[PDB]
Amino acid sequence: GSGMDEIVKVLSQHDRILVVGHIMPDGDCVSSVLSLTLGLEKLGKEVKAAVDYKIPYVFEKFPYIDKIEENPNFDPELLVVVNASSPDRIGKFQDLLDKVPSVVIDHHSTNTNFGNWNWVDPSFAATAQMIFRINKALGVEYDSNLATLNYLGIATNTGFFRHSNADVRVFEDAYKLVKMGADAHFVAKEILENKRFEQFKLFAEVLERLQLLENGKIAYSYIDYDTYLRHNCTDEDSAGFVGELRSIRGVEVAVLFMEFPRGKIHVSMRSKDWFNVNEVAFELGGGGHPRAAGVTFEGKKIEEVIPRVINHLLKKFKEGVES
Ligand SMILES: [Cl-]
Ligand SMILES: [Cl-]
Repeated sequence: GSGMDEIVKVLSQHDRILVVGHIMPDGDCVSSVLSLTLGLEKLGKEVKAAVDYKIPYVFEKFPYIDKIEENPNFDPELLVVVNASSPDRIGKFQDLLDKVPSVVIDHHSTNTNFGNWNWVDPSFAATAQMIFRINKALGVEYDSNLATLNYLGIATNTGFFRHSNADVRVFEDAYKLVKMGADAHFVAKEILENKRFEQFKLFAEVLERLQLLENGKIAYSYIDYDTYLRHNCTDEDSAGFVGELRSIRGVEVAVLFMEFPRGKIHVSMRSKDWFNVNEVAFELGGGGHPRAAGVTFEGKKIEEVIPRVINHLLKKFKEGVES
């Protein structure tokens, strides 16, 4: 599809821009939305930012977080959708795709290329890294606030420099941003040192349901909808739980099944050394990365999804072991 140079040209040609992120926004969504919005505003453009979803509490102290609106009153010339793989992921703003020329910028290999112009590069760990390069190509100069906001998505999507994607390019980008004043400690404190007591109790439920398979190489658990309700939690509160299960010594693949809301089952998969969970996810209707992937089902009992997913995982695991 289009490369960065074409996207930079299109952005340079329009001065009234609506930047839209996806529902259930994460660090890379917030980082990409705000870094692009503020970068474009430094070029003098009139820019609003929007997400059709509540912003998670861990973002509440971030500079300019209030710039992300739920109901922008705005007549944009250009819609720029960041970090969203498909039109359904941007909620009510998908209606604008029929009316406003659109740019898509994303790192997800599952992106449906739904914009008029699309720059999709799955070699980046974070869409925020693509925004960083676009801002530089446009001539934007960062201050510490913009550096912090752009650092956020690189940090969150690499697990704060822990996952397999924490490579030279990630460390180069992070060093550049920290040199420009990015507050790495602030970002870690707000994202990671903000636990609710209810989250400890919710993870205790996960451990109570934990099952090991294949001589300890596979671990899985689940959170049904009533269990979220019992602890005054949503699927916001189980973020990172599946990584805790992968962190068990000897576990190669961890899987967590999450029902929220009723009958919506999200399956999060993580692997350690060799098992390609993106292949298992894709075969089930989802996708992702070799070490972290997922799939989402609508209209199914958690009791039906769990054994079907575990069955396919076990068959793929046995096939993988046989060299
Ligand atoms: Cl990775
Ligand atoms: Cl995780």
